[PDB]
Amino acid sequence: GSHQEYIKKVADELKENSQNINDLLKEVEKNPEDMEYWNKIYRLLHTNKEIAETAGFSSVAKVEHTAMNLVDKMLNSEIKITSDLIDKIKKKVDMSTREIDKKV
Repeated sequence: GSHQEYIKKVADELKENSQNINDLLKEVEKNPEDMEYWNKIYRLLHTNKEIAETAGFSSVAKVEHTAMNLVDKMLNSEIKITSDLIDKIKKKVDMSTREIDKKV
């Protein structure tokens, strides 16, 4: 039925969690080695990736998958959480909302 309307409602819900991630990135620059922030961001990237994939958004889910992979390795303690790690994620989270405001 109403594709543009469906996607527009889905869109706002995704941008809500993406903005939560942005806040948590500002928190995690103070506490990089802390897993609590990354644990939240990972689940927000996961939820929104599943919904965006099901709804068929521009590239939201693809850009959140690579963001997730960075957060994934940091949770696994594969790296020490670099400012370079956080730096990549910011541009992914930025781009995810750009792919949202495009499919609407």
